[PDB]
Amino acid sequence: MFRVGILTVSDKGFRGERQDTTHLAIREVLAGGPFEVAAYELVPDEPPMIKKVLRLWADREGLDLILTNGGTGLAPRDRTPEATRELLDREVPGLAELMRLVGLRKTPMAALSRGVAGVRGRTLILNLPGSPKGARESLEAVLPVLPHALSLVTGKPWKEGHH
Amino acid sequence: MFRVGILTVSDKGFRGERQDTTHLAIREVLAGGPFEVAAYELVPDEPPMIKKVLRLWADREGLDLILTNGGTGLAPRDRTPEATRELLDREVPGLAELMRLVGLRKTPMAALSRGVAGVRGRTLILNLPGSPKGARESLEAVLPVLPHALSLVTGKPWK
Amino acid sequence: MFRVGILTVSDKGFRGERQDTTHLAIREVLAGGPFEVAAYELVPDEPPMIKKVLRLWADREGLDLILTNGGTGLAPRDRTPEATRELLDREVPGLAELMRLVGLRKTPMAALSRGVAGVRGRTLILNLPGSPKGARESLEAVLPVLPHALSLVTGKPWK
Repeated sequence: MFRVGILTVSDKGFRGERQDTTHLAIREVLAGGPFEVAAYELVPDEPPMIKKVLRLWADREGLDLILTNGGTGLAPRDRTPEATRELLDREVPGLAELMRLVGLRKTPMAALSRGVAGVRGRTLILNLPGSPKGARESLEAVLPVLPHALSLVTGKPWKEGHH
Repeated sequence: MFRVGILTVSDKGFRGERQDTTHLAIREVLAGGPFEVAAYELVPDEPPMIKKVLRLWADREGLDLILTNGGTGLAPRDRTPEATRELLDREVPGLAELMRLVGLRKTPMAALSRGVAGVRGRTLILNLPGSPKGARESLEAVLPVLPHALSLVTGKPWK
Repeated sequence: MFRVGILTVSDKGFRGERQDTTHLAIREVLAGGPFEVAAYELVPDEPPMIKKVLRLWADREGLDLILTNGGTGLAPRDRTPEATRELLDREVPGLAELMRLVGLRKTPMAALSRGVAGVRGRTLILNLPGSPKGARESLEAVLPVLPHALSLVTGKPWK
């Protein structure tokens, strides 16, 4: 059982009424697995602010997994990967590759995500794309090895079954 | 559409030891697509010369896409990736992975290409392998998402 | 005929808790190929000790290929990638990708290996995962292009 934080990165999340549907898509993928969503926040497309939350969640809250979504595109404003890399002690390129659906012949556009994956302290951090469909496919691609990955990073155990 | 620059990097080709037929393969791949070759150049495996052309096409000419080919192997002098990375604002690893044909059941020689992919200003730059065959397969691998990637980097639309 | 060094990185094996059977799997994969294992070493998950052997084999022994196994995972003690990367003149990301078995329909546990691949001087170095299964499967993935890669890196010819 691993504590997960979902961070939705966009300035559009501070412009009034809209339901964060990507957040919901992510929860669905995790449903049933050794995961418990212990945090959820919206943050602007401002590296300083993204880093403050990631820093807080890893260093103080001690979350096991942080799934950010959005800001990984080719647009000059998408700087989630850069902001994240600067906070990582080491990266896990294999997970970044899985999120791009490399060699799966599933969704070609998924290859454009610059999202990174890495560890800070005892917290695994993955940058998922910003659309509901994108975040969903990228997370489902890593799901099979996510519990094993988290057990190594966090040193915490997990049970193979329904939760 | 998008203006493209093709930069062939080869010591042998530059010194006239052999002819460049790779650009010919690249042109065919682009034919029929929202691309138009605005420039072509041949330089040796020398970072200083590779960069001069990259800066020129991106900063002066403002080309939308730069496709280099060659100098991405494991040979000591193959230094196109290093030269290119020095000029990029940010990289797009997904495209570099596509050019290495990652995922094929049969381990490809393409995996030996150290080519990178990235953005400088509003120009997308891709390092394709130097062989005609290699450059073709690598370019075809990215073609499906090339137009969209370019629209995102340049801001220009296509049809 | 390329000279190979096998470096096993394992706290347990170094402590003598359980013997190294991974080198056996590696040797079997290379059997029948233009390879001769000239050196074997066993060290714990300690960067200084890992670097010491890598420098000795690349700089003093002149080995052509170094295959390390172990210490590439996500556990806090796994630092083979860091220790290795810092000694490389250049990286060959395509080989690191092949070792992660990227592209399998079923997400592989190999995706959790942070092992790198690169060149130091005229020596090609690859970080394989630590289990017999892990090292075996990752090495089989790169085997098809290994002789070619070494010929380019070492300058030594190969049919």
